[PDB]
Amino acid sequence: STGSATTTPIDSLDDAYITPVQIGTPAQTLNLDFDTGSSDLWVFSSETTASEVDGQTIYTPSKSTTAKLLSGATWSISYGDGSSSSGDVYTDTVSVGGLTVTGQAVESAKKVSSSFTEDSTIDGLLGLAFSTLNTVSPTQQKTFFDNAKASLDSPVFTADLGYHAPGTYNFGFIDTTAYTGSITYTAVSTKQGFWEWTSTGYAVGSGTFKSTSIDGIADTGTTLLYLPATVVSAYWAQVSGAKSSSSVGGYVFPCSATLPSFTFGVGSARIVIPGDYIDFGPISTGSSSCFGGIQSSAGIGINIFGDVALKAAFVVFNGATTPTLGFASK
Repeated sequence: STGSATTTPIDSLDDAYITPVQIGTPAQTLNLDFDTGSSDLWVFSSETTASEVDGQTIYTPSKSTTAKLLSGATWSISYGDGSSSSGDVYTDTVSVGGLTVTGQAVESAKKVSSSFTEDSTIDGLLGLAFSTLNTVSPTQQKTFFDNAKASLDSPVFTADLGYHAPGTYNFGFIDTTAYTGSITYTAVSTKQGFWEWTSTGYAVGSGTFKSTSIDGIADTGTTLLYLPATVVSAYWAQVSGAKSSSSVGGYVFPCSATLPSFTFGVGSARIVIPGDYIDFGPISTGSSSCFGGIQSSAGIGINIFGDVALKAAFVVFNGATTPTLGFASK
């Protein structure tokens, strides 16, 4: 089997991407944030505290003939941005772009933090990291990909995120028309439950490539590119007027400046992030100060190849017995 679904930016800045997902019988379609940095499929629901729902589409298990309470199961998650949610668990039929899993754990939110409430466009998350990070207790549950894997033509999914445009998540096949050149594959460590890999270095604009190992995660659920402070400083030093603002909480730059590209290494290959991808617009409406899309990972404790980086590539998440990551230009 295979599946193919279009993923759409939630706003004009590509702050996140939503993908339609069918849950239950008859289908209830929710727009979920596909997140390769976490491993819970959770949704706004009929059980979510009313004051914490503000425009989202909810899953109502009682209206699904295939929904079954996973008795005694609870879940609770906190994300790197300080957001959180928690609740109980059902199993139900879940389909993504034609690909169907029966008995998928669908984690029903009883509580969500303000960040989620305030984002009317995201109805929940669909985690695509390794199932070892799944928070369901007492019995850890498998991700949608893990459950689908054996049925897939090939045990892979791919992320092809658009710049200010829709893109595609595919399951079970590699669309050879979707990228240029070849796909370069690189080793993955699953020891922390992430799609963790080591970039071979970087360049800033037309500058010479610096060979240096950068360990980080491929995370579709994180907006920006978070790299070591040395790397980030070298980038913004090439932008006139750029500075790190403690009050804003990262690097900002005058919107009149031109941003250089940023290149990162995948083995001997190179992915180029165009300068425009690194512009996340005014810090506040009407401001001439713009927020940068490359920020320091210092104090996160891990480097994150988020959407800024990933949307410059066609990315293969290979869930073969020994997982790997593939990157191609497009």
